[PDB]
Amino acid sequence: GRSRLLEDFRNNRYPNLQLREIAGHIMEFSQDQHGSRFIQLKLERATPAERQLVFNEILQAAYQLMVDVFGNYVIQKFFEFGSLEQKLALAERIRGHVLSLALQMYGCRVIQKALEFIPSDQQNEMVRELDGHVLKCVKDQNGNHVVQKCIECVQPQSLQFIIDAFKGQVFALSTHPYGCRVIQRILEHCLPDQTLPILEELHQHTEQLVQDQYGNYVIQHVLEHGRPEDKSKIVAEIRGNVLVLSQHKFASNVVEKCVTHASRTERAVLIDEVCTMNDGPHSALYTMMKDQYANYVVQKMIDVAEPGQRKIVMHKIRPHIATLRKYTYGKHILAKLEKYY
RNA sequence: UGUAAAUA
Repeated sequence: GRSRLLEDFRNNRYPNLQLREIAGHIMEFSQDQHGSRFIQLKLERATPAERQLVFNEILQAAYQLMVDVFGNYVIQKFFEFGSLEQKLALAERIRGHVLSLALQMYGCRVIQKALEFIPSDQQNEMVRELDGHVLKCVKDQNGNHVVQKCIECVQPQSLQFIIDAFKGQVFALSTHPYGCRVIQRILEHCLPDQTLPILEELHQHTEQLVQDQYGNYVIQHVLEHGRPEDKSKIVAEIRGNVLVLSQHKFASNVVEKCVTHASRTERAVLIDEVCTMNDGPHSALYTMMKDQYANYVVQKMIDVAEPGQRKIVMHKIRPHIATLRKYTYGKHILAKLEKYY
């Protein structure tokens, strides 16, 4: 199976092997773990000539290396460190196989690297090959990385077909493990005409989203990167429920982002909500203090409050200081207090 | 003291 040259090479019988010396053997070395490493080592610091010898032997069977556990790296190097004519020629090799490669464990790495390095003409061609399979890729463990890369590298206007697919399914997709990632990429890179319809569906399901294992990240993302108007719509869903949400494993992360990225007014009102609100005998603030998740919200409130309001929070915390020691998470608030005293 | 992505 292995040629004598590859066999002997593996037994380390060529300590000084040069790229030039494996002529006629590139495909086989490429498909071998050490040989492939060999080729990659030798490529970054190889003359364009030596690079072209290697290329002549991988072009025709390029696909075969794209979907091979060791061969895909050799192809990728050509997309990075290759030449503007070698990259184009490999794009040709991918043509008609974009879908199949984007779902492939190894090919999808080649599709990704190619999108970063090819011209927009070749990008827009790769993209269009996913026309009709947007959701299949978004949900696939390889494909969703390719769709993310498209959104990051390709002109937003050529991505309109992905948006079309997401319309009406934003809630479902935001609660999906890969879809929430793709949603986040769309908010970062897409045009208003595209992000707006998607933001409308997010606002419509904020309540459910903030408590969802994956949805909470999409809402956090908006708070961290969104327009003030989108932030405020979200902040308005949290107001009235600060105490409850801050005790939730997922939504508590969102409440924190609210506290952190809300406008001054919105922030003051959120912190005041639990300074003023009672939970039975004592403040909401106090119940939060003892909670495995809420204590983090309390601390974040202490962090970002305006100095005058920090005083208010301190005053509410002060009377419980001794009894805080008895509670597992209360203890952690004590730690935060040292800072401020 | 608390939550999410892929190859030797």
